[PDB]
Amino acid sequence: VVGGTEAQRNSWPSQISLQYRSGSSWAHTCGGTLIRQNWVMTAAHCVDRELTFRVVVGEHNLNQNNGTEQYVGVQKIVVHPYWNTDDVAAGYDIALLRLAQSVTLNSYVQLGVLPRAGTILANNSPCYITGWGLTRTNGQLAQTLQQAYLPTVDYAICSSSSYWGSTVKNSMVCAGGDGVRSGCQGDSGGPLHCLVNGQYAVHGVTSFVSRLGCNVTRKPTVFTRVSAYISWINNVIASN
Ligand SMILES: [Ca+2]
Repeated sequence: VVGGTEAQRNSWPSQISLQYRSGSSWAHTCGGTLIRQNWVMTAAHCVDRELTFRVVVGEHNLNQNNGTEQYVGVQKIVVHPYWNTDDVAAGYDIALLRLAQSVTLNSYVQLGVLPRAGTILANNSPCYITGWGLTRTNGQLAQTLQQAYLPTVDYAICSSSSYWGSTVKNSMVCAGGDGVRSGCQGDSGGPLHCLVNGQYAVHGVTSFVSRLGCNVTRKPTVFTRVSAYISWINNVIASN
């Protein structure tokens, strides 16, 4: 997250860190959202490569033991069947990971609230992006979880020629673009928490930003719109 600030200790309890084994150690690669004790929601492009993954819940500082973490392996990976690694712009950037074991819910670990199917947010709706991603274009990962206010940009404005044009589809959500704050590499797969009726719900899964950079004016971070996949998500967790 570029232009963000350190989130309070475990203040976004559904946020997870997706990591892969690098020889004899582990490295953070993407974010994700705990939606069931044994299911995590993330981006399909985070799990396209055949590596060994593990999920860390209750995480805050990636480089030190905070005494709140739970480390668990990944048993099954279910990518949306229409996902195309070579066309992220085509959408369908979403995947569900069945964990090898159910984590224990507590003060630091809780389930993320999903929106009702078909829910679209009004322009400039209040949302926050969280993640351990790059704190600057071509920079380095954040050691502690970061957060940044990132209001939405409706489809009409976001799909116009002044912003993303036709690269963005209605199955996506745009947020940010103030040229200062945004998602960045490493935040992918993470949540976009939006305030709806007094409650924070995960309306997006971080998908992509501009090739030119992370924080680019009129180039909002683009997220997979969760509300468009509710039926898919339920069908997966009901038959797996
Ligand atoms: Ca830690």
